Amino acid sequence: DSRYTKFLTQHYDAKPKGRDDRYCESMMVKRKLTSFCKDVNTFIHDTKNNIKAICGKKGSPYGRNLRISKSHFQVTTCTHKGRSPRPPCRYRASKGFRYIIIGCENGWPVHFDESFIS
Amino acid sequence: DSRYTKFLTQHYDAKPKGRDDRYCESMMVKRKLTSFCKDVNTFIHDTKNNIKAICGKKGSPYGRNLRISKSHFQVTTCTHKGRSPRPPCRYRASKGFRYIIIGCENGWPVHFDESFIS
Ligand SMILES: [Zn+2]
Ligand SMILES: [Zn+2]
Repeated sequence: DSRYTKFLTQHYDAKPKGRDDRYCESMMVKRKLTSFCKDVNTFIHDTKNNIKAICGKKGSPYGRNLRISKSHFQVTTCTHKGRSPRPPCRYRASKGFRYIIIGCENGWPVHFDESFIS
Repeated sequence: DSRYTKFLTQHYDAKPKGRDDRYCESMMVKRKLTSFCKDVNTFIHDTKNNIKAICGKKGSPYGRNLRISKSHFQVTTCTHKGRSPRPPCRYRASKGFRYIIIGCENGWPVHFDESFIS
């Protein structure tokens, strides 16, 4: 599954190396998100099985093509902190344990909604 | 100023047409931010003079190359709400009146920091 694999590349990191700003700066490069300095990207620290389950009965519909998780997930959200959109890109990390919203297609996670949840 | 003009294209809208989801969807296209569905982008509803002043004495240093405004600004933050990164792109709007963080170069606004402020 192409879109599922792309989602994993962008958002899945089961054993994160530190969850700090350096982690974000390294991972944004390693996962190919710095062609321009992408402003927001969240890495999820949990199993692929648990993330995928959000697209089934362990998620709730959250408007068209979105599902919100019924369970909290450990996450690290990387946000751009520089003045230039050209790499190298500087990031701040924000750790969280919260419900997450994902875009689903035919039972598979294909996107991560990066908007604010409170 | 090329980078200043780019900033204005991306972030300046003095008389916004409605500040709702449709506003976001229209403006993200009009301001050329939907080649892929950019996940977050804020439009500022104030004068160019007031925004620029953030890069001077009406801002405070907020870490390298960033300044936080001393005054609140009316803003509409557009966030992607779809499962696909390919246009057409669907958005939600979030209106705010808050301090804003911008990236400055030689006294000119050149970037908008899209991270969470509380
Ligand atoms: Zn940026
Ligand atoms: Zn998106």
